[PDB]
Order: sequence, then C-alpha cells, then structure tokens
Amino acid sequence: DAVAVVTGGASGLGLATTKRLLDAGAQVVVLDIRGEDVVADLGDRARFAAADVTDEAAVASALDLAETMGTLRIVVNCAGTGNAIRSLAAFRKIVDINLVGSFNVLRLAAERIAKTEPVNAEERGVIINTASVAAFDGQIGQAAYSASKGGVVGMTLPIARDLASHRIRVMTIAPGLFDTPLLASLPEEARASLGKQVPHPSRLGNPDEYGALAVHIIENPMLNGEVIRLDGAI
Amino acid sequence: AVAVVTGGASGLGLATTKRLLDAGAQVVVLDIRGEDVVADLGDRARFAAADVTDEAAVASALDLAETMGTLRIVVNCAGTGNAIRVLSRDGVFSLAAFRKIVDINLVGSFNVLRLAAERIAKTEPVNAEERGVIINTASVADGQIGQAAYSASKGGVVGMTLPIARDLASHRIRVMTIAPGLFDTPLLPEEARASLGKQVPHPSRLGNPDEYGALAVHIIENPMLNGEVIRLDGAI
Amino acid sequence: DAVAVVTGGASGLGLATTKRLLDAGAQVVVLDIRGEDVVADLGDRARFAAADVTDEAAVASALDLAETMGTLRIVVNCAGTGNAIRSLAAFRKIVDINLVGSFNVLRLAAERIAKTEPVNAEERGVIINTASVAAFDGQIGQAAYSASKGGVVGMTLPIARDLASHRIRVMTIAPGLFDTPLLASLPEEARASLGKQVPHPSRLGNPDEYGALAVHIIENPMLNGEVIRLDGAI
Amino acid sequence: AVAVVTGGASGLGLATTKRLLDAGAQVVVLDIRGEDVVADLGDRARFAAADVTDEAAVASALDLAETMGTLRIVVNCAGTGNAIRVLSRDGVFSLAAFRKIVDINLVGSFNVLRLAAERIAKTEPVNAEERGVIINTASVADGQIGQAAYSASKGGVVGMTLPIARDLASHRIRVMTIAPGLFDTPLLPEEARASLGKQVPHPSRLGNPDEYGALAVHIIENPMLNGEVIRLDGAI
Ligand code: NA
Ligand code: NA
Repeated sequence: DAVAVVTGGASGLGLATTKRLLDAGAQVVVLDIRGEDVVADLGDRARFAAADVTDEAAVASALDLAETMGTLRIVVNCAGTGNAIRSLAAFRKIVDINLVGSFNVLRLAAERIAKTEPVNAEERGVIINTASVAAFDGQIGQAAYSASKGGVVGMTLPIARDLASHRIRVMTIAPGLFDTPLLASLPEEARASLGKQVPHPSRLGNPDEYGALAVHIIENPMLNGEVIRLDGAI
Repeated sequence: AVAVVTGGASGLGLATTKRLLDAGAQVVVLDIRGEDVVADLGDRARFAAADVTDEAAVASALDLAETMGTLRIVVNCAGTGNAIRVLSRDGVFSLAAFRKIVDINLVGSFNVLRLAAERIAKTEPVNAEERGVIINTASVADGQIGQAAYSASKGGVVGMTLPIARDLASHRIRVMTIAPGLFDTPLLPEEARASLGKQVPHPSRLGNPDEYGALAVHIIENPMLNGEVIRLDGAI
Repeated sequence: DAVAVVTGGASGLGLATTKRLLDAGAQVVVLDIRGEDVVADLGDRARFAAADVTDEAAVASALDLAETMGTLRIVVNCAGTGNAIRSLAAFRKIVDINLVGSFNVLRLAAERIAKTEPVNAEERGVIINTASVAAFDGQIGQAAYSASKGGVVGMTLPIARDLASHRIRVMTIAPGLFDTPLLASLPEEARASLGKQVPHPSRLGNPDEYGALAVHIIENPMLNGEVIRLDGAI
Repeated sequence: AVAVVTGGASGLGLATTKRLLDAGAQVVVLDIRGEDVVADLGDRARFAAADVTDEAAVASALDLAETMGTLRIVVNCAGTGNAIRVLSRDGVFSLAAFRKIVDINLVGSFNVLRLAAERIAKTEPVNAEERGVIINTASVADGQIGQAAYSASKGGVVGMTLPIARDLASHRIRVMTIAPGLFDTPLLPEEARASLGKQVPHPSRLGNPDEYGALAVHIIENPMLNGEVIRLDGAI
C-alpha cells in the first residue's frame, strides 16, 4: 500500500504527520471529526474518514476505507480534545478521547495489520501514540491530561510486548509545548511566554518536528515499546 | 482524625481500615457492600454505600466522615476491591470492558480525590504543618485487553500523582500512590493462587493485604512522603 | 542478632537511621571515617568500624566486626561526600564514594547475609541504598551527583532480581533536601530559602524521617527492587 | 560542521560516523585504535587516538576537530566500543572491574561532554537557534557483577542527561542519550549470537549498528529532541 491512519489528521500534529507520510510515499486516511476541506486539498492519496475515536463502529469504517486504498500498516494516534484554557464530565471526556480512543484505534487497527504479509520480511506495521500534557500549571483539566498521558505511557510497553508475535511495533511520542490550534484560545503574547519557558529551543515546537519523529520511528525497526519525549527539555 | 477508605470492606481496603482503626482514626468504609464487615469492626467504623464515580454518593460518604470528626485521610482502594469484581469476573474481552475499568480507576480516583481535597483543605492544620493525606492505589493486575486496561489504569493514577500533589501543596495535603503487585485478596483454586505467587521474585508469594495497610499508615505517619508512587510488589 | 551495618552512620541520615535501628532492637555497626565519639555515646549496641566504603579490605573488616556482634541481616548505605557549595578528580571522587562504595558494601554484605538462616523463614536480610541529588541548580558537582544517583537507581531492580534466590531484598531511598551537615557550608538563610522551595512540607527534611522510612522498608517484606522518593514533591 | 565520534572506529560509533559523513559532516574518530578504518573512510574523516578519561588526549581530539571546521556534534560511543573490549574480554568478576567499567562510562562520558561543550558554547549559532548537540550512549549489556556494572553505568549516563541539558540550554547545546539494547558489533559463535537475538521481542534479532546511527542523525536533525533518553531495543 502502504496505508497509514492518522487520527486527528486534519490539524496540528496530525496534519503535519499526514503531510510527512504523503511525502514519504504512503497513502493516508485522515480519521477526524472535521477538516474534510483540508484533506481534499492534499489530493487523492489522502482520504477523509469522519469518525470519533471513542466510537468503535466509526473507527472500523475508517479502517475499512484504509483497506480499500492499499495495505494498512501504520497508525498514528494524534486525536486530542480541549483547548488550553486558564467537572467530572469534562475529566471523563478528555480521558475518553485521549486514552480510550487511542486504545480503540490501536486494538482495532492491530487486528487488521496482523493479517498482512510482512514486508527482510521482518515487519507488518507500526502503531504510534501521542501522550499529551497540559500546556501550563493551573490549566483547566490538568489532572485529566496527566491521567490520560500516564495511561498512554503505561500501556506502551505491555502492548508492544503483546503485539511482538504479530510483528507490530508500538511506540509513543510525548510532546511538550507545540504550536497547534489547541493553544489558539490563549492570546499571542501568552503563547510566546510559554515558548520562552522551554529550555532549548526556547520556543513552541513546530508540528513538522513531531511529524519528522513519527516518520523516523516508522523507518527505524529497532524502536519498540518506548516513549520519546519531544519537548526541548521542559 | 477520620479516614475514608474506598473499597474498605475487603482486601487492601479492609486491611488498611483495620490498621487505621488500631492507630486511633475513625474510618468511613466507602464500598458497594460490606455492612456486616463494618459492623464487625465496631463503633469507630461506619459504612457508606457508594460507587466512587457517583458524585452525590461520594459527597454523602464525606458528609458522614465530617459528622464523626475531622476528615484528614483518604485511601482509595476501590480499584482493587468489590467494585472491580463484576467488571472482571467474566473476563475483559471488549472495548466496553476496557472503558469501564479505566473509568472506575481514573475517574473514580479523581472524583474521590477532588471531593475529599475540597473538605480537607478547609480543616485546621495539625508543627501545624499538615491538613491531610490522600493515597491512591494504582490498579492490581486476564488476556491482552485486560492487560491494557490494567496498564492504562495504573499509568493514569501514577500520572496524576505528582501534578495533584503540586496543586494541593499550598493546602498542606499530601498526595501519594501505592502500586501493588500480586496480592491475596478475595478477588483471586489453591494451585492457581500458588502459581501466581511463584512468579514474584522475593518474597515469592502473594502479598498480604496487611503489608499494603502497613505502608499506607507509614505514608500517613511520614511527613516527607509526597508526590510519589511506591511499588509494593516483591520486585515483580 | 540482628546486626545492621550503616555506612555514613555517624552523622546526618546515617546517624538518624542508626538510632532508629537501635530503638527497634537491632545492633548496629557504624561504618564511617570519623564520629567514633558520637557512636561511643550511643552505647555498646552500636559499634564503630573505621572504613572508607571505596576500600574493599576496610569494608570487609567492618563486616567482620558486625559478625562478632550477631547475625548480619541489614545494610543501609548512607555514606556520601562533598558539602553543597555554590574537576574530573572531583567528579570521580563523588562517583567513587556514592556509587562504587555503595556497590562495594552491597556486594560484600550480600555474600555474608546469603549464608545466614532465614528468619515464616522467608527473609535473610535487606540492603537499602541512598540515591542522593544536588541540593540546588548550579551546585558545584551537580552532574556527578546526578550520575551517582542515576547509577544507584539503575542498579536497584537488577540487583534485587539477582539476590531474590538468596532472600535478600534490595531497596533505595531517594531523599530530597534534608537538614544534614552536608548543607552546613551554606549560610542559614540560604538553607531556609531551599526548604521553602519544597512544595509540601515546605522545609528541610528531618533525618529521622529518612530513618523511619528505612525501618519501615526493613519491616515490610513486600518492598523490593524499588526506589522511594522522600522529598516533599520537589 | 564537524563531529567527534568516540568509539568511532567500530560498531555503533563507526555506523554513526558513516551516517554523519553521508550527511555532510566531517568527523574526528576518537578511539584507542582504528587508523586503517579511518583511512578507508576517506578525506573527511580523521583519527585521534585517545582514552575518553584522558583530559589531554580528548582536548587534542577536540583541537583536531576545530582545525577541520566548526565543532557542533559529539556522539559518545566509547562505552560500547574498542575501549570496553579488554575491560570485559576476560569477564567482570571483581570490584576493580566494576569500577573500571563505571569509570569509562560515567567519567569518560562526562569528560568528553564537559570539554566538548566548552568548545561548542563558543561557536556562532546556525533560525540561529542551535550551536550544537551532544549525544551519549547508555552502556550496552556476563554474570551478576557484570550486570551491576552495566546497570550502574547506564543509570549514571541516563541520570546526567536532563540536568546537563538544562545547564547547557542557555548555550544552545542539546544533550540527548541513546540507550541501546542488544546490537551486532564486533564486541560479541553464530549459535550464541542467535540465542541473544531471540530474547528481543520484536524485531527478534540483534540491532544493526546502522539503526543506532540513523537515530543519532535524526536527533541531530530534530531541534526539539532535548534532555531525553531514547531506548533503542526492540522492547527488550
Ligand atoms: Na517509587
Ligand atoms: Na524515552
């Protein structure tokens, strides 16, 4: 194929990853809840599947679309929720989207990737998660972001070990402060101030830097069961 | 001093409750059942029926605690107790099961902590250094989806520990987590329980719930333990 | 016996641990490079062995003293070096004392403890390490303290697993900022300022709090292969 | 741009050197031998004989690098290369052996980093964001004392990574660590090498030194990677 599914692929980290994957020659299904126009503009090697990652039936239909395009081998979980702004229902929503959704997509995708022929015939595929944190202290919902981050981190090695016999690697990127629309509710000088708190480089991460790491992980067969912090040492 | 122990009517929570009662705390046992168990514990223990994800029911358990005395201690053992029995009894083989397990562990622990902290923050300190202490339990360990639900739940509880400790520091409430390995609780045949014990390096046996309770009391009694996860697992 | 060996036992964390152990009914060999007077004052259930922990022959002779007193079952590595003050030789000295010394004492003690009868006949003994950090940023020798800390942390689980068949637990305490003579070169208000940086409790740790944890570890059979941070969330 | 690769004449260091040469860097190979290897690498590689714990010899390797161009990159692979061959060839069964292994890993890496950083801090930045990047290797894995020396060495290198990254941030020098698992280097019979490969979950084979080199180059090329340890080990 090779086909990738990128959740949250129509913006931020997901979009940057989608573009890097297209550049690398893969086809991509953008699994997201909006941004059909953005994905249309990328051309017909990227396709849009409308799906909430917490909805099993919706995810399954997006994987079906990927299968029509070629051989499914790659997943990148970049779906997130909640703008950074200065409720048990709110806690639950963040955990459901960032943690449960990532598991849903990982498990359903793994089932299909496991059925493919390996490509020296060593690998069937690679699943990459995103472990996301709160942007700042006293950020609303910090405990939920820390919980869903910890959950994604915690499942990385155990799932890698369970999928080893299927030749599917499982990795996680833990980004720091990145320039995405999730920061767009803060005023500009606030975002600039956040960037300057990062030790080095003292700025916001560019989503392309996340996308570049994701591609490196896909291209490096020895990276498995690991979390990689991508955060300027913050 | 009053404690609330969730999952307090069995296993780790019961062992904790007993240690707390012997140390002079009164205890509200917050659980889905166990009225007889709590009756057998005598006059310094009271029972509150509650699902840890139910805000009103947890609030009422806290109200009960504050009727008995000054609420200073919470130990969240619901993730290992009666509450996960059904969520696990017939196995964990679906995305819906994974979700329910994550819910009780992450949402349940967050609900109990957030509501308890609100009450404890309003108490007077006891060198007038401490208002209280909240201890979480990072899920006890079934198959692959079961392994994932455990590992995600454990991870999430771990992940919240330091950030919440930091948030509550100005309120003089410590936040700690115990991450137990294989323990001998009603949750678990003798041969099958024997095999589990053998994969623990040393001691090569199931943990005694009293060993969990002893650590919980030590955490309570050691002012410098904050924002940390303590694995209690025989190096497994 | 039971006999404990506490390295650095004549001051700070080590002394507080020695006193807690005596109170708990153990006999103690204080393995240290000075403080014979302090140990004399504790009475004849504490004995002094003059030894540098980097010197194998010296350590062995201290273990010999412990054996004459009773059955050796407990080791607490609290020997440290260098006052906190605001050189490759200096880097090497910190690593040699804090990391190599701890390994030296652990390995030599383990050999003897392994030969004892277990005491329901589950345990032969317990070895506790101290993983110490720099007190503040820009502290001279910070990289060496971080290296020797990381080294002690890194060896904890692997050594616990290798000693499991001998029924010897191996644990590590990672203290934060404690009121010991290692801070005595900083002026008082500087130490007070450091204490206030600790989130909660916002003060310097009391060495007795370390000693209490060490005793709890000894008394809790399920604690093995783990590092416990004791640091007020700093 | 000039790089210094310690242990650069074999294994992980050689694979890194080759990747760097293909990416357009000149490379000083700092090693205890390998003049012929470096000659075969051609005119953009030069050889400096040095023990990584020898301040004068490392200083001279740095002098050589700065003669060739602007020093921006250091990759410390000496802990996995020619330098540990003898320290390990006849086994690790003494406290003196443990010490020597810790020395080369912790002291060696600190010596190279501290001296390299002093030079790199004085260069002009290249959006004028970066002066340079230093990458450490957290020991490759023999028996119990061997296991302890490995684990302590790895731990120490890991432990220094973030604090040093923080210290060097104002100088625009990133500090990263790669923690490799079982790799196929000259250090390692086919059957015995086969058995080692099988205990890696996936890929269930020894790592190819080129996979280490590819990660090192990615770290160099990704401005946001700082203060972090990356395990490269097939989930072992
Ligand atoms: Na811990
Ligand atoms: Na990592």
